[PDB]
Amino acid sequence: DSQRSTLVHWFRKGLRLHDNPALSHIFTAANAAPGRYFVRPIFILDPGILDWMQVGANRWRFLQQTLEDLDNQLRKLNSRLFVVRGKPAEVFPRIFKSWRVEMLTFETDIEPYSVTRDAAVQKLAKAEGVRVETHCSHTIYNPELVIAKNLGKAPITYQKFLGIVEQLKVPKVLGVPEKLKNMPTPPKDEVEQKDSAAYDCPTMKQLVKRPEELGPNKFPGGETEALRRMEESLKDEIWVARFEKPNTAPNSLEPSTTVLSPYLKFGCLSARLFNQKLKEIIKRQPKHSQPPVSLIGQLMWREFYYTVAAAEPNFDRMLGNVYCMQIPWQEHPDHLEAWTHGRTGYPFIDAIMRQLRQEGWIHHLARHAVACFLTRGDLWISWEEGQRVFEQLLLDQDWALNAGNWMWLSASAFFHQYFRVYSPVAFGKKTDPQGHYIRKYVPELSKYPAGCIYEPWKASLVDQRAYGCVLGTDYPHRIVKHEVVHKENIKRMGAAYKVNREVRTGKE
DNA sequence: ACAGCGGTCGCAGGT
DNA sequence: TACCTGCGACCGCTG
Ligand SMILES: Cc1cc2nc3c(=O)[nH]c(=O)nc-3n(C[C@H](O)[C@H](O)[C@H](O)COP(=O)(O)OP(=O)(O)OC[C@H]3O[C@@H](n4cnc5c(N)ncnc54)[C@H](O)[C@@H]3O)c2cc1C
Repeated sequence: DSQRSTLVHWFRKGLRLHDNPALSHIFTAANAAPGRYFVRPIFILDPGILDWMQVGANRWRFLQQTLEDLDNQLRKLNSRLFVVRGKPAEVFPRIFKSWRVEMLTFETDIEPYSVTRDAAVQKLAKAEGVRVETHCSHTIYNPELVIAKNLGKAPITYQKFLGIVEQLKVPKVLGVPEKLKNMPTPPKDEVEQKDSAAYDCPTMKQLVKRPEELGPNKFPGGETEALRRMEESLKDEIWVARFEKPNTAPNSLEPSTTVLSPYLKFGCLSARLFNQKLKEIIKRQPKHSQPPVSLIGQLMWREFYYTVAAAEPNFDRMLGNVYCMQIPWQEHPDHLEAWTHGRTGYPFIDAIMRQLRQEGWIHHLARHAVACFLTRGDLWISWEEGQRVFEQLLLDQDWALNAGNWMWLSASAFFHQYFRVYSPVAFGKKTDPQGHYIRKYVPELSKYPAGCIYEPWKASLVDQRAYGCVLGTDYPHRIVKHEVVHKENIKRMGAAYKVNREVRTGKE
């Protein structure tokens, strides 16, 4: 066994055992030749990034929990997880040599950083004689294949995208890999010999530098929770079958949607498995919704954005971004700060920004409200600033999804009906007329009657005192006047669209 | 050509 | 309940 070669699976996304072709392939190969190989399933953790402010504490905790679950599940297959601290550039040269790696597998990703990181790894592997097998299992459809089927271009409308993907085959969804047979623990490398726990899963203390930023642990990380949560969602087949996104509440105290996004983002849940389960249900339920508003339709939106994103490295910026309207957003530092911390003076907006910071998830339409307010609706601040804040706070932060939906909300791409503007006062009332959600997340306003809790500036000073919260003292004065600025911004939007039109027809 | 259709998720005021 | 209309006058696709 001093002569064994090592098979490595590199986890980045795809933090699950189920439906993981890259992982299954390694386990299958090991069991094929019994005394031949050692198996190392690894996650590479750069210990310097633990302070990167672009990752908030709630998301670190989710990753910590996820790695622990992944180690637990691997232990059942007579394996374990190896969390190797460092950067791939230095880690791979060392372990290819140390472990005598024969093969390396991972799930592909389309993000710019990942494309260049993986090309580097492929380059090293090729030069060092390591075979590399990659798999597209993060999405149901391979963006490269969609773009190729569409003659070299990513489809820019959803219905056209659907028309392409129904021409594509959907791969088989796999189970969990097989238990390893006759597999002693690998020999310690030089790092392990110095410290036996060198590759153990990180503790909370090691991942979470700022525990004071942690909120209630409403969505625990890992594949186990992912499947449990999915199964609980799929249980009411009528709800599943009749689901229409636009009719779900943004302010219900309990989520009106699945809340599978963080699990889909990390790959704790396979999108292909979830797609498969939904199809089985739709087949059973004669009365059901269809894309774009159906539950399957939502998975297809995820697929849609991954595809437009895969063709555009600047997807997360305005400048140099092929899809994006060039719009003269403004710098408004004080306003940005107030929006970021849920101190705009609009209680609905503030409640949402507060839930997001505290819990790491807010409903899609709650994201609409704050994203509209920040950009074209009210503050006239760049969607890129909003994206930055969401990136920090969201458990489900997803490069492609965040960028795509921020462009949609700001009417920069995909959505163009800018005359439709969410009211920070009116929008939430439809689903929460008593303002329970505001009372919860903005407790200072909790005694305000429903008749002015969405618009506290309507309360006289004697009323404010009776409610125990005086504006400008206990809660902020509204930063801008929606009824004025949104009308001026609609005009700004039309003006920018016109400039973009000229430029287009001008390139001809 | 260039107008007409459809477009995941607007508001306010109708009935 | 769950539509309907005016507001002003978007885009991408289609033929
Ligand atoms: C400004 C803005 C920023 C966003 N940033 C992210 C993000 O960083 N990461 C992320 O996962 N979602 C993002 N979303 C999309 C959407 O709001 C979330 O995916 C959804 O709220 C997740 O909740 P759920 O799992 O209950 O969704 P469900 O309605 O139960 O849908 C199931 C799954 O379908 C996918 N899905 C649903 N809606 C969308 C959508 N609009 N776009 C793409 N996929 C979707 C998600 O994977 C979701 O988990 C953003 C939306 C907006 C408006």
